[PDB]
Amino acid sequence: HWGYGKHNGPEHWHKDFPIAKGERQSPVDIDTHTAKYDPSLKPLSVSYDQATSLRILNNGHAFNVEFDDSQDKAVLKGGPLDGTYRLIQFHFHWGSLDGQGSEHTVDKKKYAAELHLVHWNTKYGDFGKAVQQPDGLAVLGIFLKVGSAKPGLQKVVDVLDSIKTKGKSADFTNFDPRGLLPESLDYWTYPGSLTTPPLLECVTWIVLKEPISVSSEQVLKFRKLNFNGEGEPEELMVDNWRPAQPLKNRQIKASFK
Ligand SMILES: Cc1ncc([N+](=O)[O-])n1CCNS(N)(=O)=O
Ligand SMILES: [Zn+2]
Repeated sequence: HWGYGKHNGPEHWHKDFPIAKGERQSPVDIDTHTAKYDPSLKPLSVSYDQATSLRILNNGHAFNVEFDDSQDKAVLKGGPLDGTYRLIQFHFHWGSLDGQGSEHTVDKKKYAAELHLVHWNTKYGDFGKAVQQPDGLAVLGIFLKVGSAKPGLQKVVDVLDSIKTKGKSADFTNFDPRGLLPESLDYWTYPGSLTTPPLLECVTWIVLKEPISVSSEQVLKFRKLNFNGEGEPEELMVDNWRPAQPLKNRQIKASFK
């Protein structure tokens, strides 16, 4: 099946998922000088005060912290979005080294990791239906650089021991995603796709300009996870990022000057 190895990685995905070579694939390189300030972009509205996390899962390629999305409890609105998008889960993409790991790049610069908070458009009823729509998802991406520790990320780091391998999950209630946000909500936005198969072109990407800092110990813990299932040869979960794709006929807009 697909993965991030030499034999099933990003360069192989198009065989099972031809949309991999589509017109609006993600991630992309964000050329800061070419992105255009768009005064008509409304401020982003992140309302996570009532967020209800439920569980954390190692799915074989990343770990997802899942939320109750059966009601508007944690939503993203405003910015380039029309309507309300509900948070369903968040996960990360990281590298084997601090010099790589992010999916989006800024003027070709790669960050140590990238957090994706996935939200779906409530006008579509459920996530499964939303991904079949061009404006079905809104994914908030936040770059991670190594430096000082991120206090709000520690609870996630500490539970990873319990979901070391593919298929393992653990209760993960009362986690506050507001603790993973940088100070500024300035962002770049463009129409794109999921960065993992099925690579559906249903995402409005909102990538924050300001990265958050995590400690070397925190990211090191990410790199101890396994792509493999328990009782299988150990393959460390590292470099689970897709490289930048052709921008093609798209313009990246900036919410700031
Ligand atoms: C939203 C979604 N559908 C399928 C998967 N998956 O297979 O992991 N994801 C999560 C990773 N996709 S992403 N990077 O574009 O947010
Ligand atoms: Zn992702």
